[PDB]
Amino acid sequence: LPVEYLQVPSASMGRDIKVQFQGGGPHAVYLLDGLRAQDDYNGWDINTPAFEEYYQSGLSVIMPVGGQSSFYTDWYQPSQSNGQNYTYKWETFLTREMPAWLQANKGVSPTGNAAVGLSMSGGSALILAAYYPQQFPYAASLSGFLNPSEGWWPTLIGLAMNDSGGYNANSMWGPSSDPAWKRNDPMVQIPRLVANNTRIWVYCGNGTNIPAKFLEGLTLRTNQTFRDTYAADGGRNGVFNFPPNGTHSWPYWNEQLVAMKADIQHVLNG
Repeated sequence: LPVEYLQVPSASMGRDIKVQFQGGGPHAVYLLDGLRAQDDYNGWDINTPAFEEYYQSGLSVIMPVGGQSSFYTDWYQPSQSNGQNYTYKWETFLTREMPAWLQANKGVSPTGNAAVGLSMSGGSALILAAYYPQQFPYAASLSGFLNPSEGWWPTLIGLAMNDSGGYNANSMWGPSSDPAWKRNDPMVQIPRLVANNTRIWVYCGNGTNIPAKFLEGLTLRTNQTFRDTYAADGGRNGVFNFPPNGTHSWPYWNEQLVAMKADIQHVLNG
């Protein structure tokens, strides 16, 4: 399997970002990592046969490495508490720096790709497509935070980020009253997804500091109001997968990635 590991400089973050890569076509599936993203390998490669599954799919596969608790967004400032000595700029990296590098050196097109995220990055994928539709006519969110700015979600996200390497949500998007929370809220940005005619794939499995069943109910509720709002707002290009058997884990996230392969091939290469 022709898998490569790349070192892609990021001017905005002042360091090189490692990227796992598999070629196979000009358009690419960007596979974004979960909350506890490591600096050696992307979770998709640690936990799943993703590369092998998309081998000879006509699609390249990109797996950026690093960015624990980053939400693949551009932060306001370095995380204040855990000694981060630079500012996260992952939206800048994914939409400008990395595509530029991959085009010049490998001929991967900066346009007409898929963004696929899970847990932390599920919402990120949708937000990337909302604001960069030419880069991402396709986005998948597998167990993502679909309404990060509302209700319990700013508190829970902040707690999760602290539990994942001590990162501070306030350094990311500000107090929950800051415009940045709504800017990066996929439900709030549904009208953009509808206007861009983004092909979206949303998965919400069963299963899983607060009782499991309270969390489930918040999650179910949020995922249904996203779904309802998408349809109400004129959305006609979504797939919504809520299987009872489905779980919030790599084996079912891989199940969804394999399930969506034909969908992506047809939208990107059809």
